[PDB]
Amino acid sequence: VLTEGNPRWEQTHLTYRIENYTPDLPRADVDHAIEKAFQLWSNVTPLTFTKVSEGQADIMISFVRGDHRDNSPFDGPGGNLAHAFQPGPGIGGDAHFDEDERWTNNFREYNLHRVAAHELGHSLGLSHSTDIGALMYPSYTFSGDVQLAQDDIDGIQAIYGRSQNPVQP
Ligand SMILES: [Ca+2]
Ligand SMILES: [Zn+2]
Ligand SMILES: [Zn+2]
Repeated sequence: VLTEGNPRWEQTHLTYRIENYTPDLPRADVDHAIEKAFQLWSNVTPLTFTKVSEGQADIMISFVRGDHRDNSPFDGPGGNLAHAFQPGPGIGGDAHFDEDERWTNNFREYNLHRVAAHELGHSLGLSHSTDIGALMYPSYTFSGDVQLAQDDIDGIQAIYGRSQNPVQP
């Protein structure tokens, strides 16, 4: 047990990179969905996320289909719609999205941002909850706009703290 409890990120700032954009949606709209999710978490936490166009990033995001050299192949549109590894070296922190399902940004079948935000919850060590107003709810539900819940804000803030930032005149 090198780290006490679950391995938490020692740095207060993290970086991320998109390995590739699926032809499911234009990259311009995918960056907005992913960029908006990180901003929401950083908005209520002193944590910061910066996109990198080169070099290895703390969080790697990519899209894969069927079996992709992993011990958890997707079983058709059934099973989980995506998954991620625990925050750690090697494949740890990586997050894959099932490109077999059709991703959308409206009342369609599913919202890509809702699933992306859920993956971040697991990456930050956040667990599911019985609060229907929480995005990490086990059952998928259309809530329209995606916003964090007080239960989730207090949870991530308790681990790190409040986003205090005394600005000078
Ligand atoms: Ca699936
Ligand atoms: Zn995968
Ligand atoms: Zn989950």
